[PDB]
Amino acid sequence: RCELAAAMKRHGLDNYRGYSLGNWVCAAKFESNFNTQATNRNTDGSTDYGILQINSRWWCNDGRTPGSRNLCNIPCSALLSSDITASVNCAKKIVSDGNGMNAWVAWRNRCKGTDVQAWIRGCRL
Amino acid sequence: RCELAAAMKRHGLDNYRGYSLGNWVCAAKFESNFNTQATNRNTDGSTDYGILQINSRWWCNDGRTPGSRNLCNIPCSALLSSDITASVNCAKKIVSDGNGMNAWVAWRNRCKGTDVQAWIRGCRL
Amino acid sequence: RCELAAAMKRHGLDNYRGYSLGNWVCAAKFESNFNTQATNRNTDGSTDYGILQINSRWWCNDGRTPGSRNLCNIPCSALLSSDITASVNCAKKIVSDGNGMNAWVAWRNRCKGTDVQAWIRGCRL
Amino acid sequence: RCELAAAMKRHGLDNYRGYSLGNWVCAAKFESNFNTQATNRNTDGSTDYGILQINSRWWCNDGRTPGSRNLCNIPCSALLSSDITASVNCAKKIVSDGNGMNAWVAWRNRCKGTDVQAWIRGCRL
Amino acid sequence: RCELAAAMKRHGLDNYRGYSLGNWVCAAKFESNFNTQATNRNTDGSTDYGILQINSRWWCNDGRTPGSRNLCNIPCSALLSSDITASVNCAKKIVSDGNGMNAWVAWRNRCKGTDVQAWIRGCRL
Amino acid sequence: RCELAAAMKRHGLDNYRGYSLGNWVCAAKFESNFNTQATNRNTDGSTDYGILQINSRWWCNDGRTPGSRNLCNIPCSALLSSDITASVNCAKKIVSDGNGMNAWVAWRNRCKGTDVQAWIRGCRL
Repeated sequence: RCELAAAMKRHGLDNYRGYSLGNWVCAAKFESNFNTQATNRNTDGSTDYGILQINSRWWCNDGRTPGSRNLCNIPCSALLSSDITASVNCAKKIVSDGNGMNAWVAWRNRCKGTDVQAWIRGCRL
Repeated sequence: RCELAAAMKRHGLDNYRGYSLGNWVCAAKFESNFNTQATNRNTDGSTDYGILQINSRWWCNDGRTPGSRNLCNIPCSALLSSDITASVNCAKKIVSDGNGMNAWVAWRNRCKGTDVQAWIRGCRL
Repeated sequence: RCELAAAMKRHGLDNYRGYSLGNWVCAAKFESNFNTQATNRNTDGSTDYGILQINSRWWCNDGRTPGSRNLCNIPCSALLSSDITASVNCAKKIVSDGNGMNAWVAWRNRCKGTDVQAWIRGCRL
Repeated sequence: RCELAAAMKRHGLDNYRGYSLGNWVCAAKFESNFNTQATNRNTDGSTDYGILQINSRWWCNDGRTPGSRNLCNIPCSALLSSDITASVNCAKKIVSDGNGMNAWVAWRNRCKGTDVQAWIRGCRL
Repeated sequence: RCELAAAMKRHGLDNYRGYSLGNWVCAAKFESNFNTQATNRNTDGSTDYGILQINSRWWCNDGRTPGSRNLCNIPCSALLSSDITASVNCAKKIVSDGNGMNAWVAWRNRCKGTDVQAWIRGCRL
Repeated sequence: RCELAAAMKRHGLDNYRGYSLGNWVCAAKFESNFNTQATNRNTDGSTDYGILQINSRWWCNDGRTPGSRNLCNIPCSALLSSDITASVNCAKKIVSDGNGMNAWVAWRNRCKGTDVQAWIRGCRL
C-alpha cells in the first residue's frame, strides 16, 4: 500500500482605503513617495492638508545685471527628481569619454516567489 | 503500508487606511518618503497639516550685479531628489574619462521568497 | 507501517491607519523618512501640524555686487536629498578619471525568506 | 411799509434694515414685541438664531386617570397673548352682571402733531 | 417800517439696523419686549443666539391619578402675556357683579407734539 | 423801524444697531424687557448667548395621586407676564362685587412736547 497527497490554499491581501504591496521577492530599484492616506471629517470649519507647502513670493529668480559677461545661472534644477545622469550642466566646453559612469548595468537573477516540493523515492509495491 | 502528505495555508495582510508592504525578500535600492497617514476630526475650527512647510518671502534668488564677469550661480539645486550622478555642474570646462564613477552595477541574485520540502527516500513496500 | 506529514499556516500583518513592512530578508539600501502617523481631534480651536516648518523671510539669496569678477555661488544645494555622486559642483575646470568613485557595485546574494524541510531516509517496509 | 413771511421745511426718517416709528403724539395702547433686527455673516459654520426656543419633549399634557369624576384641566392657556377679558374659564356655573369689568372705555382726545402760528395785529399803513 | 418772519427746519431720525421711536408725546400703555438687535460674524464655528431658551424634557404636565374626584388643574397659564382680566379661572361656581374691576377707563387728553408762536401786537405804520 | 424774527432747526437721533427712543414727554405705563444688543465675532469656536436659560428636565409637573379628592393644582402660572387682574384663580366658589379693584382709570393730561413763543406788544411806528 502506497498513499500520498499535496495541498495548498492561497488568498491575497485585503486593502481598505490604503496602499499595499504584498510580497515582492527579488526587486531592484524601488521608489515610492507621497502615497498618502487620510481621513478627514470636517464640521463647521476649514481643513488644509498638504505634505509640501512652499509659500515663496520671490523664489529662485535672478536680479537685474546690465552689461554682464559670461554668466552661468541654474536655479531650482533637479527638484523632486530621480536618475539625472550627467545632466543639466551649466558649462561652455564638455568632453566625456571612457568605459565609466555606468548606471544599473549587467545583473543576473534567479528568483522564485514560492516553492513547494514532495519527494517520494521508492515504495516498490 | 506507506502513507504521506503535505499541506500549506497562506493569507495576505489586512490594511485599513494604511501603508503596508508585507515581506520583500532580496530587495536592492528602496526609497520611501512622505507616505503619510492621518485621521482628522475637526469641529468648529481650522486644522492645517503638512510635513514640509517653507514660508520664505525671498528664497534663493540673486541680487543686482551690473557690469559683472564670469559668474557661476546655482541656487536650490538637487532639492528633494535621488540619484543625481555627475549632474547639474556649474563650470566652464568639463573633462570626464575612465572606468570609474559606476552606480549599482553587476549584481548576482539567487533568492527564494518561501521554500517547503518533503523528502522520502525508501519505504520499499 | 510508515506514516508522515508536513503542515504550515501563514497570515500577513494587520495594519490600522499605520505604516508597516513585515519581514524583509536580505535588503540593501533602504531609505524611509517623513512617513508620519497622526490622529487629530480638534473642537473649537486651530491645530497646525508639520515636521519641517521653516519661516525664513530672507533665506539663501545673494546681495548686490556691481562690477564683480569670477564668482562662485551655490546656495541651498542638495537639500533633503539622497545619492548626489560628484554632482552640482561650482568650478571652472573639471578633470575626472580612473577606476574609482564607485557606488553600490558588484554584489552577490543568496537569500531565502523562509525554509521548511522534512528529511526521511529509510523506512524500508 | 409792512413786510412779513412764514417758512417750514420737513423731511421724514431714514431707515436702513431697521424698525422705526418717528413721532406719535397722543397714542393709547401700543404693543410691540419680537420686532427683531439681525445681521449674520456665516462662513464655514452653523448659526442658529431665535428669541424663544422651547425644547420640551413632554410639555403641558395630562396623564392617565381611569374612572375619574368632575375634572377641570386647562394647560398652556393665554400663551403669548393680549386682551383676554373674562375668557377661557374652567368652571361648571358662570353668572356675570353689572356695570363693571370695563376695558378702555369713554376717552376724550384733543391732539395736534405740530402747530405753527404767525400773529400780526396792526401795521395800519 | 415793520418787517417780520418765522422759520422752522425739521428732519427725522437716522436708523441703521436698529429699533428706534423718536418722540412720543402723551402716550398711555406702551409695551415692548424682545425687540432684539444683533450682529454675528461666524467663521469656522457654531453660534447659538436666544433670549429665552427652556430645555425641559418634562415641563408642566400632570401625572396618573386613577379614581380621582373634583380636580382643578391649570398648568402654564398666562405665559408671556398681557391684559388677562378676570380670565382663565379654575372653579365650579363664578358670580361677578358691580361697578368695579375697570381697566383703562375714562381718560382726557390735551396734547401737542410741537408748538411755535410769533406774537406781534401793534406796529401801527 | 420795527424788525423781528423766529428760527428753529431740529434733527432726530442717529441709531446704529441699537435700541433708542428719544424724548417721550408725558408717558404712562411703559414696559420694555429683553430688547438686547449684541455683537459676536466667533472664529474657530462655539458661542451660546441667552438671557434666560432654564435647563429643567422635570419642571413644574404633578405626581401620581390615585384615589384623590378636591385637588387644586396651578403650576407655572403668570410666567413672564404683565397685567393679570383677578385672573387664573384655583377655587370652587367665586363672588366679586363693588366699586373696587380698578386699574389705570380716569386720568387727565395736558402735555406739550416742545413750546416756542415770541411776544411783541407795541412798537407803534
